[PDB]
Amino acid sequence: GAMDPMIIRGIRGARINNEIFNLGLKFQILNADVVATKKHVLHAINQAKTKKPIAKSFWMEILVRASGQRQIHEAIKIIGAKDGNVCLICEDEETFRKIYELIGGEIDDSVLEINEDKERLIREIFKIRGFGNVVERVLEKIALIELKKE
Repeated sequence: GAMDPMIIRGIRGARINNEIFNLGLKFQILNADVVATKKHVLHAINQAKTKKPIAKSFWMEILVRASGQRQIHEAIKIIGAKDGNVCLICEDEETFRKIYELIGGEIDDSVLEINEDKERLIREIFKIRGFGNVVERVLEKIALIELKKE
């Protein structure tokens, strides 16, 4: 399966500003309110590595995969970055530290571990018929077209 390849971290109180993008480093930030777990995000990265559909860039592709294969604009509206409870996607711990400086919040990995509140809203934006574990269910729906739950 996976061993958390990239660095996905959960931060709460992280005020998203335009300066985070001006460092031109390798990062993506999506909504931690709609996330199942790290397994959801790292999977979407892994989809961008194997299949290139129609997206602008690699990190801009990741955000579209996690929503059931979308486009940059749509996926930003649905599961894009917003201030407060937000999901950090990075390659290097130094780059994660860089972005952390500009956003400024508290690290709480529990926003990336799934609960009943995430469960009911997750079925709204992703629209999945499935009970049990939401982590497995979101991957099944988004990766069904992607030709592999990997």
